Amino acid sequence: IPKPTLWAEPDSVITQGSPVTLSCQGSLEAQEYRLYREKITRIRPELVKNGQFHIPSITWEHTGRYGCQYYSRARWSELSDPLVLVMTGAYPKPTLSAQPSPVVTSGGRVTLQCESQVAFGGFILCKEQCLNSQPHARGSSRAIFSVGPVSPNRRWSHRCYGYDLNSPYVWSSPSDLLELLVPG
Repeated sequence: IPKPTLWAEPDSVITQGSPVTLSCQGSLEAQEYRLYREKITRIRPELVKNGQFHIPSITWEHTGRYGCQYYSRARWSELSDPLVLVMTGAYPKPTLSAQPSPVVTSGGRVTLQCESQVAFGGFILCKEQCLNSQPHARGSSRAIFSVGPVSPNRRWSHRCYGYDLNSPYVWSSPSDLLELLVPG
């Protein structure tokens, strides 16, 4: 009856040609699990062991939006909330900078800019929680993101990525980390 939960361990953002487990968690009385991917495709039965889909080496093809259901008490459950599985590392890293400065006054805001030598369809900023930038169908070499208000009691560590609009779950190698200083 109750919709299952679908999660990824370590995370749902995975560095490339690497591995991760997708876990569909339903009733203890589940008789069968089915896992689907939209880029629906069905993840082969032999791959899903008790609702667990452990992955060997990720790829353009494994990235995308997953949902799972299980059967119990003569019903298929509803589909789980979608789990978005992203692979990183497919393109050269962009550069991440703070405009005007990564030193930010407590309660203030800053703009972080992601810039690339090769044009990308869009950019992603993640706090180490990711945000994408406006799409450009012809592509752009930079995106900007507003961050804050920043507090002195939290860490503000970000990386950015580029991606192609036709494969949005496949991202560049991450930019170098950028951390903000809130002076105290």
